[PDB]
Amino acid sequence: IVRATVVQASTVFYDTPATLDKAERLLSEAAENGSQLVVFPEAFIGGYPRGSTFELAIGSRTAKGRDDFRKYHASAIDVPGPEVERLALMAKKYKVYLVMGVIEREGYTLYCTVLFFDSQGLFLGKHRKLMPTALERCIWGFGDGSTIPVFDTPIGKIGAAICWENRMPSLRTAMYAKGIEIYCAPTADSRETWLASMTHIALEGGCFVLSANQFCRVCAGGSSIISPLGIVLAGPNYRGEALITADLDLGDIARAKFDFDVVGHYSRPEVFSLNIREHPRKAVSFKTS
Amino acid sequence: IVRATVVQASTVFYDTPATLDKAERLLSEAAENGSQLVVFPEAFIGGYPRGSTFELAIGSRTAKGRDDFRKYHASAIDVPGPEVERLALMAKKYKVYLVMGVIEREGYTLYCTVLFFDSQGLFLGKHRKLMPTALERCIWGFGDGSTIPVFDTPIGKIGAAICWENRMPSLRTAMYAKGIEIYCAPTADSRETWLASMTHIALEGGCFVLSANQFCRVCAGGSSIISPLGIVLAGPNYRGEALITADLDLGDIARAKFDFDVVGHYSRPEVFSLNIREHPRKAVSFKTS
Amino acid sequence: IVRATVVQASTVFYDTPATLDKAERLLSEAAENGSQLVVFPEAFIGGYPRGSTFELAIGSRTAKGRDDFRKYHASAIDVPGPEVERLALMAKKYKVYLVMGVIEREGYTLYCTVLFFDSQGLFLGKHRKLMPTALERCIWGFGDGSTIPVFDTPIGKIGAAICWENRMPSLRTAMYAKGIEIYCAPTADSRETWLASMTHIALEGGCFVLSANQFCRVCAGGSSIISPLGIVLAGPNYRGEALITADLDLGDIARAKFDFDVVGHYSRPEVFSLNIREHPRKAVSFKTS
Amino acid sequence: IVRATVVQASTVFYDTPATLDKAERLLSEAAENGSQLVVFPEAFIGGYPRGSTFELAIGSRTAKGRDDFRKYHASAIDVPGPEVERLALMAKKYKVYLVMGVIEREGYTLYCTVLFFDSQGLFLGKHRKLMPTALERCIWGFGDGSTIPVFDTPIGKIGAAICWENRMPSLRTAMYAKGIEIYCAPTADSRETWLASMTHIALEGGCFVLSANQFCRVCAGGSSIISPLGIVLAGPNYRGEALITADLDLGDIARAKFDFDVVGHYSRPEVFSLNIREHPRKAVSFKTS
Amino acid sequence: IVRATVVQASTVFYDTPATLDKAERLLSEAAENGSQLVVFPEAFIGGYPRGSTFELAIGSRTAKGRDDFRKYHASAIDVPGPEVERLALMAKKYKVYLVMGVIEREGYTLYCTVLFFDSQGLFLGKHRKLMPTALERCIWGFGDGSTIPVFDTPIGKIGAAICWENRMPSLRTAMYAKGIEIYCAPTADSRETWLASMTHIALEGGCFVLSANQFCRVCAGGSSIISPLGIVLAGPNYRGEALITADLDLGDIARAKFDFDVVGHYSRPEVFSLNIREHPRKAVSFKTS
Amino acid sequence: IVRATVVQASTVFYDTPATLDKAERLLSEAAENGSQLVVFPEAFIGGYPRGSTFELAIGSRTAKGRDDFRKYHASAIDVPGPEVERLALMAKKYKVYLVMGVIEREGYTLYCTVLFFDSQGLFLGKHRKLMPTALERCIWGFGDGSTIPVFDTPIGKIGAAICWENRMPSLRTAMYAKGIEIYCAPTADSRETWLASMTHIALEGGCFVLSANQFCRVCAGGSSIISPLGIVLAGPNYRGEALITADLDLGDIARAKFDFDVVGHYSRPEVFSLNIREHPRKAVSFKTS
Repeated sequence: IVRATVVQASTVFYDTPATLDKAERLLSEAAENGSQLVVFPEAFIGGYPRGSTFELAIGSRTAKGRDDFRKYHASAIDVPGPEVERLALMAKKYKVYLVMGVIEREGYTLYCTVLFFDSQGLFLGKHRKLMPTALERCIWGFGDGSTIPVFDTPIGKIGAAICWENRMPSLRTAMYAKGIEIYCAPTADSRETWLASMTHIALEGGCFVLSANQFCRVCAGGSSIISPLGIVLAGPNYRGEALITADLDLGDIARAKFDFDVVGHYSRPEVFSLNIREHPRKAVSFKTS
Repeated sequence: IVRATVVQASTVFYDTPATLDKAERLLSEAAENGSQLVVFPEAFIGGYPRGSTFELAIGSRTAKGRDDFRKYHASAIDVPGPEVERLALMAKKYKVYLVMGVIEREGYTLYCTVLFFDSQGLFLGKHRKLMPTALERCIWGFGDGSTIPVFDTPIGKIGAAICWENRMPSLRTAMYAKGIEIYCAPTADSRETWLASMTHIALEGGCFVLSANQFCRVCAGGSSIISPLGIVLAGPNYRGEALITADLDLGDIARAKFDFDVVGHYSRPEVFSLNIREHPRKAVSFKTS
Repeated sequence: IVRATVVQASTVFYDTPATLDKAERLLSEAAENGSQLVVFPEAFIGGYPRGSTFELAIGSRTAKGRDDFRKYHASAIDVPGPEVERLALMAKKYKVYLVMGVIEREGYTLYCTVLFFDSQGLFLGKHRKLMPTALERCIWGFGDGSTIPVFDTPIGKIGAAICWENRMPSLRTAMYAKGIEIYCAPTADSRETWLASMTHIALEGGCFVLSANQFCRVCAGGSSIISPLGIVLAGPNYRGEALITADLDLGDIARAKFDFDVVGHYSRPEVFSLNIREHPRKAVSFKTS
Repeated sequence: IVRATVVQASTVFYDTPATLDKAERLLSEAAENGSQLVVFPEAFIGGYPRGSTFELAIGSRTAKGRDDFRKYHASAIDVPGPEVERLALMAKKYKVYLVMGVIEREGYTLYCTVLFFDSQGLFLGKHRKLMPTALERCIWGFGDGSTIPVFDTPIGKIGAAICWENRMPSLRTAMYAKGIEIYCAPTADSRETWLASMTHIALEGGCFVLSANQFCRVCAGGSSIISPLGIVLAGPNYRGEALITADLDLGDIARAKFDFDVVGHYSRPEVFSLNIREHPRKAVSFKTS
Repeated sequence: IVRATVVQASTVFYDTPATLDKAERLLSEAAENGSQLVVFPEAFIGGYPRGSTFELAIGSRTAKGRDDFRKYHASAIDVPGPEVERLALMAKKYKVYLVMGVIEREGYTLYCTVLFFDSQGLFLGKHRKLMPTALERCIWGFGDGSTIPVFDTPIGKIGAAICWENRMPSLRTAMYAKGIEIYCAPTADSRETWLASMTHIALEGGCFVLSANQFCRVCAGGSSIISPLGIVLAGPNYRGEALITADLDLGDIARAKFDFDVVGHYSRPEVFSLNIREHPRKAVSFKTS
Repeated sequence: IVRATVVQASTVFYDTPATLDKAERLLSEAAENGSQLVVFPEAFIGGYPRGSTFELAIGSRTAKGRDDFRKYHASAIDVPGPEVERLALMAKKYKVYLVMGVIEREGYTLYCTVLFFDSQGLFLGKHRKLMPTALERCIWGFGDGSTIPVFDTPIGKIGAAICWENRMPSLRTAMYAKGIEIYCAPTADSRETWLASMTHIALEGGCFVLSANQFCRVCAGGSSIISPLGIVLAGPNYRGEALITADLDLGDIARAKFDFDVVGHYSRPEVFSLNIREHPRKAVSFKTS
């Protein structure tokens, strides 16, 4: 039996070493009640530009989109670097597992990735975003196949997905085949749609769906946590920003997969068959001796 | 622009020529307000045995399960036969499209299939059930791959699925690749779970999800109809049995697939790939000359 | 020795059977002076929405973007269909080679492709666009690798590329390895940049670069034709819309590849090496017997 | 923000310790206005024999080509030696970065290389020429793969290329993958061709293209400097020989890679892939103990 | 014991189907005295442009070099094609082994290759030239490593080399390690130098050196044949053009390798060691499925 | 410009302090005409036993081979000792460079080495023979790899080789990689073969080949000197024994390496590669402290 928390705070959107101590004080306030797993929302460190359009008509490209883009580009981080060593030292002080939604750069690009940290201050890996949704295609980049993680821990197996990757059927049945039972999912929207779209994943899976959204000033996001029977433990807190905690019974999965049981004993292999091509493909590959 | 109805009535569960005139009077009452498409619930003609256990412990097989099974077996139909000619003559009198959830027999077996009829009294085809859920495995049979239909009509393309086939990800992304925009789904359960599980399909698709459940005496089923933006047109009528009608705007799909757009321009073919084996496999195959 | 023409006219942007007779009267006026190859601009049949933004902020998705998208979606064509049979019958009447920049649909998507037709009314093939540039990612789709053509004719080998595919180095050195010497390139921009960017391709290649742009009311596009020595035959006509013709000496290529000579005898294979993966990848693949 | 200069002077073509004080007085005159980076043309120290043919018919080899070749061979330098110590002491006196186009010897051969020097009088490295163009194959040699530099400085990353290496697509997309943003390119030709061929590199890249050519008596070379938006800062000075200066805004690159963005987020790795073999290969390799 | 012939005739240098019947009448006149192996000189089919300079100063590139190059380019062949089928049918009529020095094209390039044919009309392979000498670098191309042949026959093992590949030490000790005992060597020069340079190869080897040169009007070439003891069988015929024949004793090799014996029992492997990298490297490599 | 001499005299074959004053009087007669470099033949001091067989059948070993071997063994020298101090004092009297072909002993063995002396009476080094030819294997020994010299002088770089080491290709391309331009080569044979075998080395190299042979009573050896263009300066003097002199133009090498140019810019490093293992290996190695 473990217990996990989600947060709902917002970033200051500029001056990225100043939005890193908010993470420290929230991590300490989430530490003082004996928690074990902390989930941060989407695009927490880099900042999520809401409402801005960058003045892109069809290819007009006015002068006041370029300066806006460089002011947004100068406030991103890069891995591994000085901004992940401090997070490793943050999670190294005591025992907690840490996920974090950051925005990284790689040679004048922007990838909306997510990070993973264990209780011993190691760096497990990262999961980039597969495809940005509608207008984020203009400013962000596409992830490859060699990124989808397993990340087995002594409290279970944890995975992640971002805003509208949870609507694909093929990515979810590729997560289910690796054995996910704690399924984190940050996002950046706030509708009645989202709770009804997460109840289906919590029923189709068997995993404790653990979402997180931010609250700024208005797009009042509501985070929650859902049992694998369809029972909301902690409700959709639209009432300001706060901390949300609940406990997780890991024996409520083998009693929940008695009815449905995806990629085992349903999902007839005699008619359906899937295959995922997972290659680290890169454009230019130097080879020396 | 079309308009479609669902019904919520129950069968008398025995004496199957007597439960066929209820269908006639409901079809006439659904005709008198200018409807165009009528959907009947799961296992309407054959009857759905609720609560019965047939006394199956592990293989004890007491004497009062066999007589119960033969009394249930003697009240099923077979296609094509005298019970589908009357339904073709029923839909042939005026202009309406007809789906129907029956229970067929094929050599001392039971298949929980669904039927399709056009406005001219023809027999389009049928869709058997892929896999029964938990206890229906004891009494019913498994469907093959060569059954999933397209069934293009001059009002659109209509498909179907049964109780817990709507939770598979692979079957839904096999329905989406054929171009479904009117997605009927009968069922035999009544929870808060079911409305939240259909909102996800109506959002992931772009299809007018049109469910149907029965009401008997208690398992008060609630049928509805959901827009492809996540807007319930007619609510979950738990208040007795009645008729439910709404209209369908077919221009609300090309404006709804601007955001998400499954198996087109999402669903990266460079990493994921699916293939469905659709063969008519049978055990014994006689060949003559 | 052949001679080829480019056009500079614009479409009426709506009611796509009405913009198809402008093509007929321009094709006849380009026929009456003994031409042999006619090139039409980018997005001629489907229409190129200039200046419109569809109101996409970050994911706000107001109501007046959806109706704008469906009014744009209802004015596209699909191949093969009734709109390419008329173009085949158009090019079948007399002897001319025909390229054409259309916009096709494939299941509520939009691909900005280009077509090819011979002198006998056959359908050679098509070349979809690899990646749309900045804001066209929101509304259009991505092409695959199994599309890049050779299309050998008895007047030479002709290829094509679209607006900002001509800036990639890898795609141009994949075109050069197949033996292109007549290199059509429609576009949708009008700067001093574009003439200086085509002179480099005409020098790096050895191919008669033959561009085409449209003129509407203002984005006064200028089409031209460039010798493989860097000598502009017909200038950048910014003076309204008109027809532009010149003749092509096919013996001015073997005398032009005496100096530079790309993928032969330059481009050291002992240090550089390229490989193109050209597979027809699709998401769902039905297989029967 | 840095500022850089190019020169346009010519050598005296013989007596190579006498053409080294012209470099001193030009370096001092370029020092007195607060410059930071000085670029010298192609083959400045060794001399570039223009118009001479050496009497090579097909292999006739008359007597008056051998004495001409030895008089040209006796006026070359060798690295490291007494001619680079004086250049290091020249750049060591004050703070300036120095590139220089020399001609080196290595055992009765001639390599047309280029040199690099920092502000502290160190020797960073050198970049030999990959392949000479047409007639220089008779007298010069070929470079290997283990020579292409990165050379990161505290004012950016600087690279180089020579006369007709800038027309290869593979070498430029091998320079782009290492992160070049100041792209020096000496040459030895003077056409209208060259400005139109450098505008394409400045647009395809994002780098401040900084060319240099010489002026002797006539082949009036014209050097320039081009912004990464396609805006010529200092024009093609055909009016005698002079000094040319401009300033460089390093924030005009992250605002310029918002549209195109080569080897990031364009250049689809799922279809194209490149690999460069970078080995120091030599004919005879002695090994001892 | 075999017997072999060399020829000394010249080509008409233009109209390449007319210089192919001279080969027929010489092949018949060499057939009528019971010969078994016929060797033709360097660049026999394509023609060897002697004395022409193409007006290449340093990169001036006057107009009367381009037309000269295209008139030379239009008189070359390509393998496999219609010009090697006739040579296979020529050698297929009776029993003779055939080598032939042609000039091939491969996409506006020129490779000075050599061909091989057996007694049954098959096509064994080809040997391109490794590096052209001084001025032929301007017009011809470089061969790769995956071309050096063995070509075992029932009369021995035959190899080949071209004009100044016979002066390299590494290529000859790569030929010796494969077991060459009949070593053909066409050329295009006529000095006292050449006989003294072939006596050394015939002594260092053990192979019957069998050279061939052409005679036109003056560069009076002289072909010969040398025993592996240093004994000229047929002298350097400077007296016009004619046929030259001699017989070959294959037992004069195992009695000749009693003294010297290269890559066996000399050539100390404890101090010297060689390795040849033999890879088929090409610039662009398409891969499909 | 230097000038060098070779001698052609013979030894008295016994009583080795008596054959050392012949060297003195020949060195003085070669001094009196202003020479600068004197070359002595193979096995001058120790004596070269011609025609003797030592009665070695297969291993019969008669008594009159042992006394013949000890009478030959008692007339050899050892380095460094009393016989090289007198030669150093001989070359120390005036300015001349001295090479000398001696026979040394090392613990009842015989090595056919060659010596080197400068103008100041120093001892530069020695070059033992790699492998004796046919019958000299019975009486002489094998040299190792750590012996091949460079020996740079202020008149150039001088090297050496002995009788049939000049036929190996690997040893000559190991001499060429160190920069030899004066290539001494004593021998002990007299054929027409030898002049034709040295013309190839003088052409393949660029070095003034300077051979020397002895004349006794008949094996009339003929020494010569060959320009690096293939022009014999002083002919093959078969007319008794005498002194042979000529002058050497060191500017006739950089004009001679314009055509061919071995281990530079020919000898493709991308396909061929050589490596020489140069270790001082000895059987028993005492180590103390």
